[PDB]
Amino acid sequence: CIPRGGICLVALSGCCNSPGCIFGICA
Repeated sequence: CIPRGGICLVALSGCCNSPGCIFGICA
């Protein structure tokens, strides 16, 4: 669980809510 702009596709796989996950930021 993390907010928007906290990496989710570059290192992580998922966040807290509405996370598109891009390169270098979660959503």
